[PDB]
Amino acid sequence: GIPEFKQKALVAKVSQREEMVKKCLGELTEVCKSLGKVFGVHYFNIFNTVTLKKLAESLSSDPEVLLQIDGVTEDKLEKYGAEVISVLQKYSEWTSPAEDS
Repeated sequence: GIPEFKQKALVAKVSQREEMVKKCLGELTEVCKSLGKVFGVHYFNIFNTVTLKKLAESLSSDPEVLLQIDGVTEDKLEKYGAEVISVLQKYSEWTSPAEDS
């Protein structure tokens, strides 16, 4: 009934997100490695190249969204999700407008 338009805090469109998704690729790398040394598995064992880019290109920390990722499964989102998403939560705040707390 009462839709919201004109956003809240306008600022850039196709520029800040590009640099945000890239950072996700790096940050996720760390968490991934840390997860391997603990789960007795290799870095690549956590997420594949296609996965790392996915979590970034989207920049959204979601369980269902990250599940549809290439290579990611219910076991990866339930085990690593708690970690990988821990680093993606930040993007969820950067992707959406406004920033209150």
